Amino acid sequence: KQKNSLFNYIYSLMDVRGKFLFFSMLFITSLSSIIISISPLILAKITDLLSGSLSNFSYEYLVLLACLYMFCVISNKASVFLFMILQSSLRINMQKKMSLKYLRELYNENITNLSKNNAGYTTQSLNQASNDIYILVRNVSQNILSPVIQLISTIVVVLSTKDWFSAGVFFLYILVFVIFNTRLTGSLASLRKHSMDITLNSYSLLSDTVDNMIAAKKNNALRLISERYEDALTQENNAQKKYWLLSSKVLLLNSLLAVILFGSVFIYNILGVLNGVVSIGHFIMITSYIILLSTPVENIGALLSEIRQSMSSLAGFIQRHAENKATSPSIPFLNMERKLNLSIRELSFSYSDDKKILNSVSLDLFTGKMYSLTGPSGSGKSTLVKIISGYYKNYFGDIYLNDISLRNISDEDLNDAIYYLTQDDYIFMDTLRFNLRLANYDASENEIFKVLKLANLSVVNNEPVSLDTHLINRGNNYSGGQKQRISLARLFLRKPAIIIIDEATSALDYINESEILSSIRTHFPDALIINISHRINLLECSDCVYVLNEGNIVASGHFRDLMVSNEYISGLASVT
Amino acid sequence: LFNYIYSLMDVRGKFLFFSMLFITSLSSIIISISPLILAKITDLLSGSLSNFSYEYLVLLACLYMFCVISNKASVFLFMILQSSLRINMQKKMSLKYLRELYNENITNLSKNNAGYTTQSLNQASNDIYILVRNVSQNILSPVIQLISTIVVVLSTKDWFSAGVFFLYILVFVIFNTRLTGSLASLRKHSMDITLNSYSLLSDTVDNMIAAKKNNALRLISERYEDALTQENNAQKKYWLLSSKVLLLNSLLAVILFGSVFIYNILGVLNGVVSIGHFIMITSYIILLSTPVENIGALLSEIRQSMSSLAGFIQRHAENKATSPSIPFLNMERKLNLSIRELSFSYSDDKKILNSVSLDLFTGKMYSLTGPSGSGKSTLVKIISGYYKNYFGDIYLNDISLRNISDEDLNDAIYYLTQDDYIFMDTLRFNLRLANYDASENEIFKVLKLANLSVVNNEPVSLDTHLINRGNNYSGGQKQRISLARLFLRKPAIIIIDEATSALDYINESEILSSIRTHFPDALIINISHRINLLECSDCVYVLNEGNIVASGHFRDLMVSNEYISGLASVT
Ligand SMILES: Nc1ncnc2c1ncn2[C@@H]1O[C@H](COP(=O)(O)OP(=O)(O)O)[C@@H](O)[C@H]1O
Ligand SMILES: Nc1ncnc2c1ncn2[C@@H]1O[C@H](COP(=O)(O)OP(=O)(O)O)[C@@H](O)[C@H]1O
Ligand code: VO4
Ligand code: VO4
Ligand SMILES: [Mg+2]
Ligand SMILES: [Mg+2]
Repeated sequence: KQKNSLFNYIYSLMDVRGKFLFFSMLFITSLSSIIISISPLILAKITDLLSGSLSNFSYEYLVLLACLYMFCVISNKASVFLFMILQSSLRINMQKKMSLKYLRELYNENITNLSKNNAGYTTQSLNQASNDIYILVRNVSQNILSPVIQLISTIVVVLSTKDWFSAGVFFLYILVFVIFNTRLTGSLASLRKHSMDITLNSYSLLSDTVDNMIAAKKNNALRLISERYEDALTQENNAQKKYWLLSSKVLLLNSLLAVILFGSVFIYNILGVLNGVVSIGHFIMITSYIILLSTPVENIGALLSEIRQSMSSLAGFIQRHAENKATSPSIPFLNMERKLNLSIRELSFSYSDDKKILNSVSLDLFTGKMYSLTGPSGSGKSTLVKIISGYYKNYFGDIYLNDISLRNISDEDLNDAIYYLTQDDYIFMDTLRFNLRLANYDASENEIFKVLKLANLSVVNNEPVSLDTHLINRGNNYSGGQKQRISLARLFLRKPAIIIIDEATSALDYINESEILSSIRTHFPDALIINISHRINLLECSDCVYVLNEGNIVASGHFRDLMVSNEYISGLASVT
Repeated sequence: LFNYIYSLMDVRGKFLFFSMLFITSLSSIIISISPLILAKITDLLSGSLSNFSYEYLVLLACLYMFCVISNKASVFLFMILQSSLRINMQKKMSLKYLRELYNENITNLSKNNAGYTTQSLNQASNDIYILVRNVSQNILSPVIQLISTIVVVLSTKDWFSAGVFFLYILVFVIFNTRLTGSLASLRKHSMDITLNSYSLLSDTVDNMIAAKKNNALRLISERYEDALTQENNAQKKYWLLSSKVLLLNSLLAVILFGSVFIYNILGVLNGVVSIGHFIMITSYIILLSTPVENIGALLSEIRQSMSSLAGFIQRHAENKATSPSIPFLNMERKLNLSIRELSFSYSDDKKILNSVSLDLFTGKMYSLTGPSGSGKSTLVKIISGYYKNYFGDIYLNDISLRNISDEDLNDAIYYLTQDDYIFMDTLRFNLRLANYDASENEIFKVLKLANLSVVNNEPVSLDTHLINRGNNYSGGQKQRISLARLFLRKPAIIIIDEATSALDYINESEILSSIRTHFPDALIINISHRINLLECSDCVYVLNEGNIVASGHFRDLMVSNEYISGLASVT
């Protein structure tokens, strides 16, 4: 069942030009194997015409025979060049469609599954899959019809000349070969998959070390860094050497079998020629078939290996990327209001197992009101707002948005209703314009520049900020606070009912922090605001404060009514 | 270039490479006898065919079979040795890259992402492979087969055949070398666009959550689709030139070798040329395709894999400037810092530090504050030796920073960065980054001082696996990993750049207390917008638009300076 889905996926990557290039590749490979299967007869016909005549034969017929053999050789080589030209054209063609399908498939994946592996890994995963497709496309377009044609004609013709020992041992070889190899193909595929997986692990570790180079440099940790890569490379080599040995043995054994079987057919026909039983023409024909048969035997060997091993390695890729189990019963086009109230009822959560992060969070929040959420680091403030922001779906309890449950809200609608300002910044390596267009695609040049003022990013170091400012990897082109302001400017282009600020202002100075937080409430008057902070001034300003401790909400109400009652907030309000 | 590829080969690597060259050379000698054996077989068919001439035909047929068998055994043996050599050279190449990346400057490292550096290694691996191959297979072997052909056809005194044969190799080597550079440039430019495309994929995948939550599939997809379109167009441009060269080389071969075939046909029809010679000539025409092809590869492949590999060495080894300083263990126990008229620019277009003049001393805690964009991080980064292109001077007990080895500087100073750098590995590995030789106890002791020995009423294991960017942990728990590192280190200067922002007042004060206790003589610079650290410091420094605008005690500054007055009023 998964075998059919695999080839349908490869077929789908081919547009109209792609389908033609693939069929042209199949046709040309098939046509040339018909033509080249004729050539050992031509050679035999040349041999007899000369043998046993003392220059007494049609010289015009020898020339016609020599020219037909040349046509065979020329057409077969033209076919090889034409196939490889079509092959590269089809690679180029299928490449783009393959790569976008991956990116679009990655976008539709859940946060939990995305977080599992780094960019180094996902980047080399595409690499392996692209190459795997390539191999499969080739093996199908070249090693299916062509070797069958050349092997059928060879047994048919050798059977026709009533040579039973030759056609017998010939058919015996293809039988012993196809059996022996298939009885060792899976064993190679498994050794190859396991190797390619270790290879992903190795690229994963390289990107992990390169992304945190600064840390390893500053701690003078070259030894620790180098050793864990050297270990990964050693796991890679050993996994590769294990494949190499099996591959080398199969090849040696297949070679020795060919030498024993085809060698006998050669000695048999030698003795047949020496005892006048077999003609020289026929001897040359059997000699010519033995030589010609190597390439279709090679193409079969390849197919049996390459098809099974690229199918296995490609199966594994489709698995860890399309395990789509979501299908949450969402309301079709249920547009959300200006004023939305949140209701969290007995919410429970665990990231893995073994540990519960949220005990039984019961909360009730309303439109146009600002709420503060605090507690020690490890309580689960981020976790709670992430669940509200639909990062995670396997939660116990219920979350409502004016009677409508989160479970019945589409991830697109939820993301339009709520805007989460993350603890960590996510700045795209692109223009400032691009980073802000992330919030709203259709935003005009003015709407974007207006938003810079609101985030206090219209002027940097008494100089006007350009929308074409190129932003380096992780936006380290900008200061900690300037990074936070990019993410803040995004909120102003969006139009949400709920606004979550998870320690999203921590890197800003008192002036900026207050001015932006002011502009937020001004621009979004009816917006419900959840604010996560460890600071009294951000807690003071709220309509109500919530204290989270080890998963459970331990205290509620006004900050002033809590700064003496609650153990945590009294600990914060220890500021002289 | 070839010295670099040679260096990647150990003893097993050098053997495998020479075995590959030998076997390729030996088989081309053997297969160059082949058309003469075919001639003798054609001679016998139209000649001697007595009992002895039948036995001579069989011994001849066996020699041709030996040629064909030995040539194929050689092909299989070469590919076995090639893969063995690939495996062999692979590890040595990859570590050289990592070690080369570690020794690069922060400014150059920041220039490209992981997606880019990862696929950069990929391209160079493949470029080495091609070069190793074209050298071990397409140099001696085609020369042997082309020399012997012209020698033998010259010997049978056929001038038109050996003439047009030599003419082809001459026209071929000329025509192709004329277009090789044009192909290499089109290929390099394509491979570079390919890096740009992998760079954009890793950039999008690393910031997927942002694009997902902003429902930005269209903007994200469009950007990649554009990059892929720049990739296809760069690839199609190479494809066409490649396809033209191949079709023109094919048409030239059909015209020149076709003539040699027609000439010898007419020679056979007019009794001028024997059938035995006619076969030997077509047998040489057929045989010559593979050495012509291997020269076609050698000419084109050696040049294009040298161009793209030249680029890779350029961007990963150019460091013409190197200050021959070297004063060793520049400091012991105690340290003082002296910044004199420090000025700095990142891209020279704008000045970040105007003329910072500061003086700091042992055992004293100092606070540095100012608006976001003033340059607090910039200044401490320069103190931490991130950048060396600065005007002015920085001293560390009379010794200038310029004369302090990056190793010694990193042992004297410990910078706790604004952003956290958690390795995807065990907690043990993340802390062993600070001190390799640290014992299980030294590491666990440090976990307590970091307030990380217990998470959610459970004791923290040193074998805790930490996901990509340490997102397996809370913002504050990430900061505590970086803080736990400091307690394994032994510095004279300790910089805390907003390194406790994600921590609550209880832990911030509790850890900051254990820092001062464990490092009593340590000079401490603290960058904070909060006051619970500014009030605690022996002196406060206010940075505004590059220049240090205010100094002294915090209390004496919330009277004098309006910024410090306004900040304290947040009570
Ligand atoms: N690596 C960099 N490349 C270019 N410009 C940078 C870089 N890092 C920071 N900047 C610029 O230098 C200014 C000062 O740097 P920084 O220390 O990060 O500011 P802050 O006072 O917020 O700590 C920033 O406002 C920013 O525009
Ligand atoms: N993505 C995650 N995967 C696994 N564990 C996590 C994740 N995020 C946080 N945790 C765990 O959950 C707890 C609290 O998480 P978090 O919401 O980030 O904390 P905080 O109270 O600082 O907001 C921690 O004890 C931490 O180990
Ligand atoms: O790990 V937290 O308390 O959001 O900073
Ligand atoms: O970018 V700074 O947060 O150190 O103001
Ligand atoms: Mg949090
Ligand atoms: Mg800073």
